[PDB]
Amino acid sequence: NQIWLKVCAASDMQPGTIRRVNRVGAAPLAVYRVGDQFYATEDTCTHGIASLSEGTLDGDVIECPFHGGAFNVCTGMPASSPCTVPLGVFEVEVKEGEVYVAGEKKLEHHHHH
Ligand code: FES
Ligand code: NA
Repeated sequence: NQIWLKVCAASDMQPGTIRRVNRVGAAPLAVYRVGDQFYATEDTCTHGIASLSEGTLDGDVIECPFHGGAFNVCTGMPASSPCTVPLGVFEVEVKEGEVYVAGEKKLEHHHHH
């Protein structure tokens, strides 16, 4: 909502490509161009800690490079074994021809007694 991370020009991403987005002190994101639409998840495969931005898109499915598990990039839901834990999904907006991913940070929670 408030936090947006500038990735690159929309024209800098060919369809079927992934860009990794690093966040100082937080988990990296993967931004995917599927044809003419943009999606984002956590970059880190929930199964065995691989970088999904080093994988292969097959339409709207990201194939993990380590064990060939896979996720739907739109839903974050597992699409191939051995993946069982869904990815966090992040909103992506193109603003003035530039790709931004939501920082979906400001997750804030106090000590309960
Ligand atoms: S690390 Fe991704 S499928 Fe195992
Ligand atoms: Na495939």
